[PDB]
Amino acid sequence: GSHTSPDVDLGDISGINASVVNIQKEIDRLNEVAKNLNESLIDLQELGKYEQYIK
Amino acid sequence: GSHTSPDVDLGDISGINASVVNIQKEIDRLNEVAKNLNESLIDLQELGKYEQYIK
Amino acid sequence: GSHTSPDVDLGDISGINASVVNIQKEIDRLNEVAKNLNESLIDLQELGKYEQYIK
Repeated sequence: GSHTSPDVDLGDISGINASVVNIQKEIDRLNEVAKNLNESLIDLQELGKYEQYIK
Repeated sequence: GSHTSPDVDLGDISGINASVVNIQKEIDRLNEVAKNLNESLIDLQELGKYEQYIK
Repeated sequence: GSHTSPDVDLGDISGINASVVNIQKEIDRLNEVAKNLNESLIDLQELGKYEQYIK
């Protein structure tokens, strides 16, 4: 009875684990977002290719 | 005097909490970045709609 | 012999440190992704500027 230790909750004290996974899936949301964006950009790429063939 | 325990700093040993919030706000920075990007893409969408009406 | 404490591994219990750095470099991957996207958008910006000068 002297040197006692409290409850060491490593899985609770953190609480960021759920955040890590969330943030991960978040970027994936943007990664795909850029993909869709990139698509519209494929349009402009063609818009200035043949679409502008008229002169 | 035998089984002693050191200082268990759960809020210090981590040090990632500040990083989690930072990374979170970071994606938000990109999420909005895609939004602005998406805007320019709205342009190309119209560029090939009426803008190319000339033939 | 009474109040004993187990092995408190703060650097092991976490295991998210490697994830934090990974996610960080991940966004950077998108940040640059938006940059390249933004580029194609510079095109559409010009596509509707002089490219459409024809009427």
